[PDB]
Amino acid sequence: MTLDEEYLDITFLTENGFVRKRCPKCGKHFWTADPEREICGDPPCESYSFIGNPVFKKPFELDEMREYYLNFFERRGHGRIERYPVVARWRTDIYLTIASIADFQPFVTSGVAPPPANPLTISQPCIRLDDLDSVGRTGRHLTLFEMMAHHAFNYPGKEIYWKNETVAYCTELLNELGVKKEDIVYKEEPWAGGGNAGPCLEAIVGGLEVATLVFMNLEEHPEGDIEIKGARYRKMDNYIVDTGYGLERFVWASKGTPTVYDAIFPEVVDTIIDNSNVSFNREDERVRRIVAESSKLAGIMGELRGERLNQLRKSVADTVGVSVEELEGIVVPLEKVYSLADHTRCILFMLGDGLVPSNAGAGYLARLMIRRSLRLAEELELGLDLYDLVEMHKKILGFEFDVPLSTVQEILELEKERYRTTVSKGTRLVERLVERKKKLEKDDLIELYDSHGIPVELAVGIAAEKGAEVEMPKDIYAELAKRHSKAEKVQEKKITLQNEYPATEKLYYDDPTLLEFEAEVIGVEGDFVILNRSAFYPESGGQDNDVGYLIANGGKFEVVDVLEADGVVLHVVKGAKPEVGTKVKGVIDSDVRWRHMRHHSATHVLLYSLQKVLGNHVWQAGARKEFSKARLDVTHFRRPSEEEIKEIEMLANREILANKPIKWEWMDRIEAERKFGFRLYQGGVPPGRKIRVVQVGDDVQACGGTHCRSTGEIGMLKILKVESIQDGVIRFEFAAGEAAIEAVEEMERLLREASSILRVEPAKLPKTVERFFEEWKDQRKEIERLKSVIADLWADILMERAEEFDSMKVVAEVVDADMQALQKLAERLAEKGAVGCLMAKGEGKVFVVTFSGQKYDARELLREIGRVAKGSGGGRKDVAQGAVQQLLDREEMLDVIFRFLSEH
Amino acid sequence: TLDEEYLDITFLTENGFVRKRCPKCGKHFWTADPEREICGDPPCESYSFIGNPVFKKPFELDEMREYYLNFFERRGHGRIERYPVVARWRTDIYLTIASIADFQPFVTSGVAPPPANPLTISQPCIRLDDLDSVGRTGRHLTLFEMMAHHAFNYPGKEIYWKNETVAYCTELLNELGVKKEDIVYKEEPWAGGGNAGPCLEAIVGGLEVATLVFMNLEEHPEGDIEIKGARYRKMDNYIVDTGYGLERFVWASKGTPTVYDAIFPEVVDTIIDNSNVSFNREDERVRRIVAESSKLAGIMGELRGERLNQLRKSVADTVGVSVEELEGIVVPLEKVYSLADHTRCILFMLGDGLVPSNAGAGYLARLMIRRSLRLAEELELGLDLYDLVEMHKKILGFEFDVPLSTVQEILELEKERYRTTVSKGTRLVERLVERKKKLEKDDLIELYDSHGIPVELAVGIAAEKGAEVEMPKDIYAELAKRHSKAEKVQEKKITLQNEYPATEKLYYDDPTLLEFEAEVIGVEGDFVILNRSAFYPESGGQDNDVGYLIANGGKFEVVDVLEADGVVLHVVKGAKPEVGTKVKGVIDSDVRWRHMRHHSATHVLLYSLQKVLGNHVWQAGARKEFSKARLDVTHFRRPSEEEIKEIEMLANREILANKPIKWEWMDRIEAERKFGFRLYQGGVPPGRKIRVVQVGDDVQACGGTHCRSTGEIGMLKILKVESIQDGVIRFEFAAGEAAIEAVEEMERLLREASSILRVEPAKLPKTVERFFEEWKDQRKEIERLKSVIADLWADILMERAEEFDSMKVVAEVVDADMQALQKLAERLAEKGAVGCLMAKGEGKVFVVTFSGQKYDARELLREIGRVAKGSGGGRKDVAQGAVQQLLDREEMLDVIFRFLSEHEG
RNA sequence: GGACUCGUAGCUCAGCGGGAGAGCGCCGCCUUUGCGAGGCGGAGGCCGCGGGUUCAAAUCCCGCCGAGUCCACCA
Ligand SMILES: C[C@H](N)C(=O)NS(=O)(=O)OC[C@H]1O[C@@H](n2cnc3c(N)ncnc32)[C@H](O)[C@@H]1O
Ligand SMILES: C[C@H](N)C(=O)NS(=O)(=O)OC[C@H]1O[C@@H](n2cnc3c(N)ncnc32)[C@H](O)[C@@H]1O
Ligand SMILES: [Zn+2]
Ligand SMILES: [Zn+2]
Repeated sequence: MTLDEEYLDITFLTENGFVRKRCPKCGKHFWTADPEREICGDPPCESYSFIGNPVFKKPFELDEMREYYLNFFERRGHGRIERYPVVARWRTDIYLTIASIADFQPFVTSGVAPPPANPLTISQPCIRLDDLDSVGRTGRHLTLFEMMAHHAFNYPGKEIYWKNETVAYCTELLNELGVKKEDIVYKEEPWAGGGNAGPCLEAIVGGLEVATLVFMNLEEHPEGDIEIKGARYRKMDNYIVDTGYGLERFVWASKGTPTVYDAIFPEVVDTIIDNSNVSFNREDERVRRIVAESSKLAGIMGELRGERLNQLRKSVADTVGVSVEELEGIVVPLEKVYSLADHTRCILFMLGDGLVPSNAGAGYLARLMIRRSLRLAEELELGLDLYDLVEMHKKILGFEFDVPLSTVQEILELEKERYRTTVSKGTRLVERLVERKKKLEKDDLIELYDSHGIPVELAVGIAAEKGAEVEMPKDIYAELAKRHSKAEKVQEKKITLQNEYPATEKLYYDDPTLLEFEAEVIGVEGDFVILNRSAFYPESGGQDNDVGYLIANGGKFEVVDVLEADGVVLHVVKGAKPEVGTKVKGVIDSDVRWRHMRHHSATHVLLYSLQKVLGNHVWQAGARKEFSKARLDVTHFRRPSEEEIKEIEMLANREILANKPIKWEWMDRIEAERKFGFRLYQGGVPPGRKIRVVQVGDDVQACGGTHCRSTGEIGMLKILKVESIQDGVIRFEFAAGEAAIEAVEEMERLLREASSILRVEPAKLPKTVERFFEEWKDQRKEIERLKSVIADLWADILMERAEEFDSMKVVAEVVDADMQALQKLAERLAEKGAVGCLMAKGEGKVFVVTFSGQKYDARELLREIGRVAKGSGGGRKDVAQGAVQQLLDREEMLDVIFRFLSEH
Repeated sequence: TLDEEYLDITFLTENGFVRKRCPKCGKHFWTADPEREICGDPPCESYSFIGNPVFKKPFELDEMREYYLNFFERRGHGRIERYPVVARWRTDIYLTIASIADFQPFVTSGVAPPPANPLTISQPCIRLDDLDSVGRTGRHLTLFEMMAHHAFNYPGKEIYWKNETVAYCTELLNELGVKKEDIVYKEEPWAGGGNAGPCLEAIVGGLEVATLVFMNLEEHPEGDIEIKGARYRKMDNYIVDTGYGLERFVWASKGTPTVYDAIFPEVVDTIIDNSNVSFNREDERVRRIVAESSKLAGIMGELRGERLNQLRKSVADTVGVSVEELEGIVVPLEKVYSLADHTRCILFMLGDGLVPSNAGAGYLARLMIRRSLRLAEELELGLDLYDLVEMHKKILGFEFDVPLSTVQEILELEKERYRTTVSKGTRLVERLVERKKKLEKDDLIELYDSHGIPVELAVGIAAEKGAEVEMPKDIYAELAKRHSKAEKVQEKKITLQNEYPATEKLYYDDPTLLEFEAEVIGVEGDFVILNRSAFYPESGGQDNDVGYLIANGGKFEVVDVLEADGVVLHVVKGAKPEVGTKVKGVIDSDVRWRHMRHHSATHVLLYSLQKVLGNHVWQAGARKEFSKARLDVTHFRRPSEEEIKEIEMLANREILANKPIKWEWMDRIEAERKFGFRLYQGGVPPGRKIRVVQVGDDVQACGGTHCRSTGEIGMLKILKVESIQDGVIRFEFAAGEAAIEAVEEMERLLREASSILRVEPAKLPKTVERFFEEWKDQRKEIERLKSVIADLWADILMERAEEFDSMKVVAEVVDADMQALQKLAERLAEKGAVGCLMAKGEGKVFVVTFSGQKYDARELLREIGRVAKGSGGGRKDVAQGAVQQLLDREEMLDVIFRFLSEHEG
């Protein structure tokens, strides 16, 4: 917490004219070089002053400021570094880059690995979605921003510089930028994040935290000597300089514009206004006067949300002279504009550095920013697509990205399809639930977006439409991002049985061809046999495991599976059990190990191919080879066409044909990252100061395991099945070598045994199959017509076989048929104005049917017929249906008809 | 003319020989005496040595060779071990007919030096040309070993000529037992294999034991001299040809009745003991009857006619046996001798890799199996052909490249393949006896020709069914030879318009680099020629090395690439740079590589097929079309699916082993001695130096582009396996990106078919069978329903039919297709209805007339066919046809009435 | 290498331009005293695949596929 030394160990502040004092309400001590005046810099006590009168000696641009800051610290002794990707590929804890120091943790910060240079300087772009809700409302917060920084890594006894010389330099740069030493305030505070924390002081000028100098010394650990934000941090041996400068906030104070958005990307802001439904004009002088007051005091109203927000809103509106209900004709719509302008910029870096939208993982955070951005464009009714804004952001910044704008658009265009589609099914669920619930808690909105893909802002309108009362908390959206910001530990069942053995050697790194080894054993517990010097290949992924037997003088021992725990090897044995301390020699099954090598080599080739064919946005989620199968999972927005499938398999095997060398050797992480890039961690992140580098062609990956010497040892890659497991990811199924031939052979056998039962040539199978099929449809459609015609004719043959009575053809026959026939017949007889009835000797009781196209009632007829043959039924005027217990002869059929037909 | 060369022999004159003219055959010869022979006497001589061995001691097959072989080996000759009986090294002949044929024609034309000089070898030879004699003459064989010794002489220096040749011969004769005066030397012209020359037939004991040729002639289209139809020219290269009948040498030493009884007595004994033969070999009669029959055998061969019965009576009465009885021993023996000899020939054919076929080289082997089987039937042999062949492998004691287990499986196939054919054939003949009720030659020639049924069988069956027969014995080969046609006569290649000397291509030692740097030499039409190149001319559909040919001015391109000997051809469709400015050229990389992959993979598959199946498989053909390829090998039956599978397995095992593929120019003599005759599966390349290619293990003479290693060829996939002809099998395949695209193409056809029936690609067949079964049912149910429609329709019209003499007639225009009309009428006819029906169609109206009574319907069709101008016909009950003018019921009934009026009284 | 013949019910095949049939085999009922046959009845067909001719194709022509045979420096 508080240690007197760090506060007074500074030989610069105190000895260059700096004093500090604490105010009652804030309670925090701030170093001011102006003893005459006292300010603070936090929301409850400060307002921005520099608007109109730029504190700096000159307005600067965002790209001219990078160099001015970077070139400055370049000639002080610091080395220059290039920006890291906004996605955390190098670490396992988080998805996105939180800080500039987040680039170096936990490997350089825990001293395990060296730094690229010491000291270093950088303009690292970060995405902080914790401050998401505060974006647009305060005018000083951004989702994506370049955090200028300059670090210095110091180990027990050595350092380039410490807090004194730099704050000095920090103060100097400002003095070289047109800022007098007294206008600067250093508010003392702690700063945490990424597992590393430490005491700091935040540089405040014009009432704006433009910089932040963190002096971190504590590493996160369950011991938790200190307690910070509920997290447990603990002191480490080495200490490190961690500084953070906001490029975004520096240009703002140079140009002296209302908000940070008008300072950085004015083109976008001005463009959004002109092509959205916002009423007011931004050029008009009347509006400009409003904006000046609206922006100069925006710092506090951002942290305020409720009726207390109106307590400041009411006060701020009157000074201008215009009502509170009219001020919100600008401040409320501008928020929607400022946010969309900023969020779009964040879309650039997210998608530009290889993020693919999904329902989970790092793709969720990508999707989230697009989803919300799409919503804001419907509240502004923008005539532009979201891509059109990105187009400006790219050219305004002048950055070069791994993922091209061609890829960016196809994603943004596919998402609006999915967004608008996932909305239609949602509203009915919303409008139904708001009537049962009648209220909306914090959890209801979070449940809405994650489960049903419905934005928060959309839910509030439908809530207001139907009377429900809704409670939107502060950081409502930041809660969404944070809850999906943790890269899950992918924790699987771990067994660490105490063997009291902390040592273990591995032998298959140098040469995978070496299939047999020689060493002593100490294995004692379980079914597992632990050997000090073993060349077996264990894995917790179920498979990719070597297999073999062991013979000594006592007998033979067979090992089916091989596992690993705490860096120590395990060998399962079913059969006899070896004696501890035996000089043994192990043998690997040649085929199984050879197969992994052939297959594993193929996997690294395929990943290269997918990247080369589709785009640079391809990264890998998982990999597993089943018995006679194998799979690879990559990031992609849509299911690949069969045109692309062919291109993939072509390229992968074109690499085989080249037979390129497959080198493996250990490299230093910093030396490795510098040489290739963060593509090196596609299959995971290996620890240690030195890692194992694998190269299969132009593909370079940290893949400790078995491989071939050349790409031609693989054989051929044939994709078996391609499907989409989830939005954003697609699963491939492939096989090479022996499994390639078998797969291909099986496809022949199907093609051969299918074309041979149609007596056609396999090359003509597609065209001949449709021919057989189209005929099968037509001849089926034909059959039901012939059956109709049989009834069409059987009717015509019964009108002739009918005697006439009162100018009406009455027919009465006994025919052999089923019930439907009698109905399908009588309906056609009554369509030709005929009257009478029919009977069928069906199994059981005699089925009867009557009919009449004339005015005579059919059911009435059946009643009379019924009491002669003992039975009854029902029906309508045109046809009738029934069943009796005895058949009736034709002559006795006629007289009943003639009797019935006469009376009416 | 020819006398000048026979008379030059100083040896004959110097060593007491003399040239006489025998007054019987009108030909000259030599003899070492005037008066000891007191012969020859009219017309020719018989055997004398039967009962009287000419040699000092009886020899054997093995004993004879080593004596003969050592004889020349110690006298300076070079011993080269025998060639296979199959013509592998030659494209002209099918099997080795003479010992000299092992060196024709490249060695015999001076292009290549002989293995050594001089030479000597007991070489196996097959002559199915002279079979008809074999079995009767008692001196002929289908297969025999021809011991020889050859000298090869160039202009200026020789090893030895005709004088020394005869001298070396007489010595071997005299050192063996026969006196110099018993030996006779007859002058006969000789030709064969493309090389001809004057010759001396050596006759001792009344038998031709040796023959030697002095090749001064070789075949040419413009030859001045003429022998056996073909033309020969004078050689500037003279070769000494000799040939000693090993089997005949052994025979004379044993003094046995027949050569058959000397070479393989055991084989002959096995047959006779288990046959239906009417006698016992041990009796005095048969020993005596045969001993004299064998003496007069040599005449009954070269002279066949009606006087054979007179000579038969001569030997019969001289041995005093009834003429029918002599046949009772002679005729069954001939079959036994032939079969015993045939089986011996069989052995070497399969053993050296001849796979029985219905055509080509393989048919030679089949034919021999056929004849062997026919004889076994007449003898009612209790053993299979394999048993007899098995003996020869032991008796002759030779080692073959082809295993004997393979041989039996080939015999069991060919035996069953015959018994299947004769059954199919016999049943056909019977069916003629009930249809033709007679047999004639036009049939009989066709029965044998296109069904393999021997002339005798048909007559035998016809007599078992008592059918008229005639057997044209001498009209057998005429119609088989009568009708012909050939399109072109000239040489294979288009002769070039202009010539330029000494071309060369460096791409042999450099397939790895495409581009070159050379200069222009000459230009002609669309094609051009340069100094040196890396372009490899295509043979067949593909194998083309395609490339863009730039200049100092502009860029040009080559479409196809061909070759003229001594000049590379580059086919272009466009402009042409003149000789003035020399140019450079480029080659397409992707196109080149695909062929190099196919080339190497072609060798690889052949290597696989041998290992998987057997040594009996040889490449009989190979070529490729882009995205495809083919390779033909000799195998008796289309492989089982497992065999094809493992072949594909083994092939892909070899692509991963990554065996280096070396390649180097070698001379002929050293090339074939080190490897084996597998070298000439690719072809027979003319020239002194030969480009050989070592692909992993297998080595061939390939002048085509190749790969550095078997890893560059990529995956190999057999596309299709069809049996071209029984005994020859073709394999279709592809490797590299061509294999990728072919499997991808194969995958599409399956995927596509499934997306038509909306099913899993795995269930496609079992779902198709379902649809097919239903399709057959629904097609069948429509037939039943349609019959009811007609059955119902027929009754409808009978009710409203006009009555004409108690005959109800119907004439209406109905709405139904052609098949309904026809089905309708045949129902109306069955119920005695008369008239016609019509229906609107497609630029036509179908008309059907019908009659259940005496009136003829096909006549009615024309009577209504005059009215509306429509043709057609059919049976008497119904008639089908079309018309261009529809007729109203009245118009029709006006005709029906008119027709009916014609045919009553 | 050059030709010839044949693809039709499970099998052997006839029909060879206008109704797809016979023999044997298969399912059933009838007669028998002559155990196995006889009598009567029925199911079982892309008439090899694909184009051309004709009003009409199992049928005539062309091509492919498959099953066969002879001849042969003639081919
Ligand atoms: C240096 C330390 N690792 C750190 O990250 N400090 S910080 O969290 O305060 O951020 C560093 C600098 O970036 C800027 N910054 C921080 N959060 C920001 C946000 N949500 N939007 C825009 N800029 C921000 C501030 O100017 C700040 O001084
Ligand atoms: C070698 C010479 N070019 C040549 O062909 N000579 S020849 O045709 O006359 O036959 C060579 C020798 O082999 C033997 N021979 C030839 N034809 C034979 C046959 N059909 N059966 C057995 N022996 C034969 C004869 O003894 C003959 O002298
Ligand atoms: Zn891997
Ligand atoms: Zn070759």
